[PDB]
Amino acid sequence: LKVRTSATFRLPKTLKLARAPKYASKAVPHYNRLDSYKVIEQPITSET
RNA sequence: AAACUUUCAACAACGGAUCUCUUGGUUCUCGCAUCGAUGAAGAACGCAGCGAAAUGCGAUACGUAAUGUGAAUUGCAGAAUUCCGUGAAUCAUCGAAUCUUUGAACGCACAUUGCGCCCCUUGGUAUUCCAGGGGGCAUGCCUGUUUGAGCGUCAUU
Repeated sequence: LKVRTSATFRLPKTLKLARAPKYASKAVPHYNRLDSYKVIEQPITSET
């Protein structure tokens, strides 16, 4: 038998594997949703 | 005698009845079987040369691609080469795409446009800090994979 200095039993640590999907989630990455031309819309030309 | 009051007619008012009209309603009959985690129904906010609503659409925003028809659209402006043609159109069809923030709504929260973690990549003299872009992290259950727990228990050292 093992020696257990603590009377509390904890969940053992087990191996966790990274995902290895057999097909891509979307197969086409989306382009930049905020490029320079979308960030700046138009200058403001009021007198102030 | 006037004014005034009342009754009738004409013309003019007030009001919207009547008649006629109808792209609506109602009832009966016939045929068909197709919503959603491949993100539905619903909600919010946006999108047009000039638009508030309705209708349509999603930063590709009154639309993109494709197919058909074969010359419009129309309130104005504009564009004209689009006219014996891969080609006009607020046209029809529709099998390819886009599809903001949400919503059964799924990283955690939500009277907050609040707060984390992981992978790839870029910049800031950076595996650790900060920032940009792309891709991810809900719950119950089933089959399988892998890593384990218990003198529950077998055999052998």
